Amino acid sequence: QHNPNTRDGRTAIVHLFEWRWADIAAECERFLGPKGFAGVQISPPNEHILVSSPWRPWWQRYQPISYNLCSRSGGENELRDMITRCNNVGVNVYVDAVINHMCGAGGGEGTHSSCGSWFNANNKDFPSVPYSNLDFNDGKCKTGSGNIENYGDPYQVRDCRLVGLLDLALEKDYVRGKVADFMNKLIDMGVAGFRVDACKHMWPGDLDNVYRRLNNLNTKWFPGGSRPFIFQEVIDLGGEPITTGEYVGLGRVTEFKYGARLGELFRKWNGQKLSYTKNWGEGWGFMADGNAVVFTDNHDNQRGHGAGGASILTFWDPRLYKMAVGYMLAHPYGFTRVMSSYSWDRNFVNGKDENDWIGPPSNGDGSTKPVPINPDQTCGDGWVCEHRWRQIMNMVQFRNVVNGQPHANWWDNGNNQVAFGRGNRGFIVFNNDDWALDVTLNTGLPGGTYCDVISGNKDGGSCTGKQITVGGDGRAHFYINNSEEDPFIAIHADSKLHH
Ligand SMILES: [Ca+2]
Ligand SMILES: [Cl-]
Repeated sequence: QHNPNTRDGRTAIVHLFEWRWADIAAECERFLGPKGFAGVQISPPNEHILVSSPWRPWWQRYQPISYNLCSRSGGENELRDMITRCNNVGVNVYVDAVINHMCGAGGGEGTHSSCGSWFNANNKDFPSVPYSNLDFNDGKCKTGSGNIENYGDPYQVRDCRLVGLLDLALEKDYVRGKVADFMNKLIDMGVAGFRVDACKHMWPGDLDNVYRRLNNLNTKWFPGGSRPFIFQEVIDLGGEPITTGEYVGLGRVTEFKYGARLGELFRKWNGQKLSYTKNWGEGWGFMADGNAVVFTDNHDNQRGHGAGGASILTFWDPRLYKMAVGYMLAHPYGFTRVMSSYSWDRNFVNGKDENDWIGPPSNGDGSTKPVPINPDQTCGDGWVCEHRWRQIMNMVQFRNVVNGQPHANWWDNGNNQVAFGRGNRGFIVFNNDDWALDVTLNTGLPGGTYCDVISGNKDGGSCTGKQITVGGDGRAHFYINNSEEDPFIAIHADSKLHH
């Protein structure tokens, strides 16, 4: 279950946070397949509440109502059509699985649900599953409020309510059964794996019992004996009584130290310097490489009040962001996931974004808009589409090209200019200092003229952007002025030219 099940040598996945199924499938066919992406993570596809105050926030999709497959992104039929079209062009589908809980205790009752089901969160009644009062952890929690009040306490964190969300009693064979039927339903459709939401809050005991109930993947696209990929949301930045160690044997875990630490590096906070990152990865106390899923930001912390808070980097800070994501994609550590966000009117009041609840671009009526493609291959309507940025999609290719090659040929100027290679397949160079980068380096690469994929690509027998001359000895001179709008350069075997 640590195996991502990627095909065709592809190596990375995007979180198309909040996209409609119909949009994802189109994007699969037109872009993801062609451009070498290994797969998509999609927002929770189950039925969920519709919050009205505030108006239809992104976070409503993390308050399930039933396991019926109709959500903000689409219906069961759209869903199946997407998996299929994405699969047919080799892009896997990973599902965000919300199973720690149902909706909030004060969810009230009525038919305000993504399917228009009826339900009564006051009596803990969810007829569509069905679930009922006895399927919840109330008796097990001993907090005054019945919410998690202290994270120093490992029992609270599993058995109490996460900020008020009704905590499923996952020791119960009935509940374990229900959840698995859900995940199996998805797997049967051709889903490749899961991002299990909220894992810090469930017992590894209960998790294993579920994971063991899951079928092998659909042999329509996946070899026999393939298992669902599992990666788990656990936040651990040190000092936590709860560590990723407890989950790491059940499947992969999110390494939140990765983005947090990487952010303060390119920001240069607390006298952290890029040069320090030669032993980046396990060296830095990150978990074991084969257990890790790594990313710069996710939907939570890109709103500045999650793991890493202020130090996390987002499309809001393009220049640093591109370098950070490029670094991540070049480095061998972890299994990498690129963010794909939408924007919204940020409103900071005492350093908190009072608008961080805002959902995706959408028609009033709270249904989400499609994703329009601009002719120069970017996205309209408030969809950001970082995954479509030249400096990103090209590093996604870079990672495919160099896949497997060792970290090699490290260099640094003692400060915030560094470079490294991956085998003899690729070399990357960063300049995050306040003066120019100016050196000859052993790239470890075959001699020739390579195209800098950051500033463009190889097209025909020429470079659309910068280009770089590697001597037969593999030495190459780099000049990156700190003025440069993208102060880093990358080249690789597939960006080389004929003799
Ligand atoms: Ca729980
Ligand atoms: Cl995550």
